[PDB]
Amino acid sequence: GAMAEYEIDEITFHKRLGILLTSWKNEEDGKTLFQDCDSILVTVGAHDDTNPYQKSTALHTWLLGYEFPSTLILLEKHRITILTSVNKANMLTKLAETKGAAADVNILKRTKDAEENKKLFEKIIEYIRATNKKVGVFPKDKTQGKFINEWDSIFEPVKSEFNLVDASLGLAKCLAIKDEQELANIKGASRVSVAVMSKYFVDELSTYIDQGKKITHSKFSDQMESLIDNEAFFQTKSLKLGDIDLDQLEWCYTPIIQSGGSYDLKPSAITDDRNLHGDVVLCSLGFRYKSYCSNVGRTYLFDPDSEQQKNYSFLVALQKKLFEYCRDGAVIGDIYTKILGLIRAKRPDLEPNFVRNLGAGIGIEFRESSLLVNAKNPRVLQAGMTLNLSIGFGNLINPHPKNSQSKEYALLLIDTIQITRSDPIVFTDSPKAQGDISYFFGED
Repeated sequence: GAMAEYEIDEITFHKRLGILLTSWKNEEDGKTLFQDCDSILVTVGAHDDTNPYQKSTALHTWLLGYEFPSTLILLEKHRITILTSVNKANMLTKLAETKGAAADVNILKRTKDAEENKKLFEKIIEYIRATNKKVGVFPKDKTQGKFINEWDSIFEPVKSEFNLVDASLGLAKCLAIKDEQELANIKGASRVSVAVMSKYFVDELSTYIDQGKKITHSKFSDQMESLIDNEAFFQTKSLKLGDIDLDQLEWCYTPIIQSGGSYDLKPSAITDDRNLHGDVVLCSLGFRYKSYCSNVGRTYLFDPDSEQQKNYSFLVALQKKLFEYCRDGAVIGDIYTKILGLIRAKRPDLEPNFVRNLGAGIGIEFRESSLLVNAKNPRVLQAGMTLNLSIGFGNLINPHPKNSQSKEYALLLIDTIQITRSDPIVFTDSPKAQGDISYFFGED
């Protein structure tokens, strides 16, 4: 029931494994990003739809094309060992004698005998001892279950024999540069996001406000989210989505909706239970296509006043300059500082209101934290990277409000972009001029 077809792509597995190995075997990277490990240990437990974003599961998606629950990988420079169930293992078997192999492929099959299975785990420990005993791990990852429990039973008592180190960033560097298929996936996701936004959301939003509909943000948000189960919606032709495999579509997160003078410009914002107010309305939404993430976010103004329109137009102008700065060879922290600098030159008054970062990288993971766009990031943008770019202003105080009105507002723009050898590609682009996103009572 709902049994899928899996095409394990042996070519892409070795291409990508080799990218990883080349960097690990680089003296610099090996010392810096991989912290001088001789092995990388990666485990994935039972499926947990509670954290969809992990280095561990991203590794799976990147190497194998899919997440394999309850499996263990031990990467070595000369060999990759994957320990899984017989049925999963048989799928991976084709990786083991490809002519274009990047490494030895060592597949260990879990059976139905506890003791044998234990012997398999014990092999892993033995491989590690034969090394410098520095083991690369992804420390922020968390997993759980039966498989994991067995592994712990075996590893934890012998674990002090080893030196566990963070090789997180060596993977990050690999994942950061997207190939042609990956970019395609992210563009697809982006296309769905912006279509839902431009078409479903703005429609709902505008009629609600118009028709004085009393709806909570959470209600509305949940309404949006439930849209995914309505495939009729995605076949709407005006949505030029005809080429999207709807069965490979998911939400990145629960859409964030905000109004009525209470805002949170962090992607971790949870949509409250307060009623939608027709003043300044923020929306963030993103889809995940074939396991690649996207994000879009927009501001809508209802009967905005002059200073509100001015601030919103300045944000648009700022984001434009942001795109322009996002080019191959640019230092990330310079980009932030240059934007801050534009504020101080033209709208210094706005500086206390300015976001502390401008988002981060995006791909398999919703957030590639190595590519956090803040002042301190010394990393350099390269062609083929993808960014989930966020820019905005918070706690903007309304000067003169009659008391049927919100004291404060915020402004936000998010788009997903690809770094090129020139100007970036803004996959999630849509008209965002004040006139596009402004509504005036009486239908103006």
